[PDB]
Amino acid sequence: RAEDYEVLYTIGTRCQKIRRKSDGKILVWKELDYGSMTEAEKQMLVSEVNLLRELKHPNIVRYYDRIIDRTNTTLYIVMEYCEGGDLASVITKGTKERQYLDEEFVLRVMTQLTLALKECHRRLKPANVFLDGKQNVKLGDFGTPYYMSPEQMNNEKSDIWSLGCLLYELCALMPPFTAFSQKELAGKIREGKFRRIPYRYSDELNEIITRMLNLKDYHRPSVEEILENPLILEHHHHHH
Ligand SMILES: CN(C)CCCNS(=O)(=O)c1cccc(Nc2nc(OCC3CCCCC3)c3[nH]cnc3n2)c1
Repeated sequence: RAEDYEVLYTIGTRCQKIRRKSDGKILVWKELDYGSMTEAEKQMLVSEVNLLRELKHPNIVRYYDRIIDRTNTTLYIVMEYCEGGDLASVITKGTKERQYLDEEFVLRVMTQLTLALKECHRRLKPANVFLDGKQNVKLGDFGTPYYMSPEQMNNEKSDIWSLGCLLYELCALMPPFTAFSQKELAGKIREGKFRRIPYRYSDELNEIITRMLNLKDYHRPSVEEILENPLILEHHHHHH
């Protein structure tokens, strides 16, 4: 079945951009080497991939297929290609070009990732968030821990904290809590103090990101409360 696809190139490490021969459809696959995975593990692997095969949602990276080649003892997980790359590169680009992201773009990310989470909760970091060709935002996969919530370090509201951190970093081009060591990082996170996002961003956007970064999980907004915010409009949602 791997022969049904042509590898175009390796995106990163392997994650490869591929083309399906039957119709030219562009995809990616992740090549997993199960050559050392014991018989006991391979069950934990199969169930994991089958639950990854559960989420059909426009803001979640879509799973298409799984391929085994016992030749190289290699499993290929085939999924949607996201042409716009990851948010980390967008943050990098902004930093290097000394240019803050548009509030409209930040609102799109907030809206569509909240909907992804809403779906995940029913059934998080910049390198795991992808853009497609039409501004749409996609959650994938669904060493200093910049986004670790205070309760996790001492819960659906923990995801809200993490979304708060990501949106903050999209606005400020830096995370809300920074430190040279983990113990210092933990100190800062527990104190819950951070600079306002840049002043080009509205008080309203600052307020919701700040609410997501409340020290108390029960004071952070739910996904439903986030989506009720008057900032969030139809054009911020996914569009085919
Ligand atoms: C931190 N950043 C600098 C990352 C490195 C820089 N490349 S990049 O910015 O992601 C980039 C550029 C152009 C297209 C795409 N499209 C894409 N990439 C995936 O995974 C990449 C993989 C992530 C983990 C480690 C290895 C790489 C996809 N997975 C499912 N659909 C995918 N679509 C990505």
